[PDB]
Amino acid sequence: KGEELFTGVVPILVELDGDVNGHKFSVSGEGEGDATYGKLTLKFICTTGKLPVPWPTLVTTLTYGVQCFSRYPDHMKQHDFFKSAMPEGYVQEATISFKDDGNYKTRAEVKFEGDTLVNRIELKGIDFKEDGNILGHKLEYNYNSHNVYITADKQKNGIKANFKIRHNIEDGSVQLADHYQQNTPIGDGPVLLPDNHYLSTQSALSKDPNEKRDHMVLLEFVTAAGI
Repeated sequence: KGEELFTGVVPILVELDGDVNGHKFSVSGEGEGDATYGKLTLKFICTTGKLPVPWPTLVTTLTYGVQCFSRYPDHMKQHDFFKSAMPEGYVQEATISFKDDGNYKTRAEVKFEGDTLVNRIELKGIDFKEDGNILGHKLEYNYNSHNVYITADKQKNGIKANFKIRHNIEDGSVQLADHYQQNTPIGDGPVLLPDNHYLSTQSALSKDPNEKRDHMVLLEFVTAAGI
């Protein structure tokens, strides 16, 4: 059973390759997750130089693959798809539509590489406005608390996730970002197909005072609820 691999602290590696309106970039993430408390401590670094998009627009993409660290209460343990697909893992597909702007289409794979949870991501962003909230860097360096609504897809032997992200613009306004996530297992083994529920997410963004590269330090708490 996959949940037995998450009883303690597990090291995490996130590698992202992106392209938004022709602007190519790479992000490397390192940290750890402790599913017993739904705790994620991560540090993401843009290894290609300056990030052409604001850091908050990438939080869901960079934390999507680590939803296996969500704290599922004991009474909800039969509803944990994420941990059940482990060690073999799952393929991730997401479409992030920014209101009155472009979209991000992501393809990722999350699995165990030894005793390390790895998330390899490819991001493709198109039709973004030059002086928009994204390419114009008009978004505040913060992240609002939200829910990730999960539904099962028995035909694909996986799950779906739907939620709205409201990014805070510097003028006090809001930039809506609708998310549609789809997860399909890599392995042939049995996975847990859940009833409708949600993941309550709280995220705190910060900077490392001694780090000179474009980066993002993240403290995140994810908890399953609804059942």
